[PDB]
Amino acid sequence: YRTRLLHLKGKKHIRVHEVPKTYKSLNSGDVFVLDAGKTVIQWNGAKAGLLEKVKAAELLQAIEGEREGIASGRVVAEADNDTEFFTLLGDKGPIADAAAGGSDLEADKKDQPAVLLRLSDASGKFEFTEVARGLKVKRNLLDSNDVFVLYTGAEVFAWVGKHASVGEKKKALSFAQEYVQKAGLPIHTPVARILEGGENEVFEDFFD
Ligand SMILES: [Ca+2]
Ligand SMILES: [Ca+2]
Ligand SMILES: [Ca+2]
Ligand SMILES: [Cl-]
Repeated sequence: YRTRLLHLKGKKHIRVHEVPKTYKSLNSGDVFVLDAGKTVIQWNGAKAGLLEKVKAAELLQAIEGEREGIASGRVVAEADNDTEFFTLLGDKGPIADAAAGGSDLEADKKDQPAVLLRLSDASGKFEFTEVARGLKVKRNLLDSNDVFVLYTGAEVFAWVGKHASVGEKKKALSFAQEYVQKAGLPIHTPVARILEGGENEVFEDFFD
């Protein structure tokens, strides 16, 4: 499994990015989730905000629920200097302070990486179209008649509506993989194909 470091940040809402897997990505003002497959560790900065902790905790619960006991989750404080955390991280050193991470208020306003797209072959050809971005990605945009691709800031989901066409159902995953390339995201950005009606905890977690 490819271990990934996730960075959660904000004041009124929380956005998540994949950041380079090193202690240099950390900062004491935010919350990070180290996803090592069977081990998942939430790291709370000494100056982490309540909401950042809450949404990281929700991500852990969703990852746990979706991996069905294969993965265990654990929270550590920055002051704990958790040794398993830094071992899985692969390095250790001084942690940048909160100010070095930038303002949470600016992040709310400037950094909204979510993207929602629709894949539809209703016209007779495949059309792959951006529908909304940032905070305007709302669950009500999903339509059982088509396929939808959601980039959360940390993962790409290909959501297959129950009434998607035969072509939409077959090509859903490949359009979502192609999005990672054309959008210039990290090559190993996780991509998952999911069905309408599934638990889809991590996908559902994005909207609350
Ligand atoms: Ca913060
Ligand atoms: Ca359709
Ligand atoms: Ca949530
Ligand atoms: Cl601030």
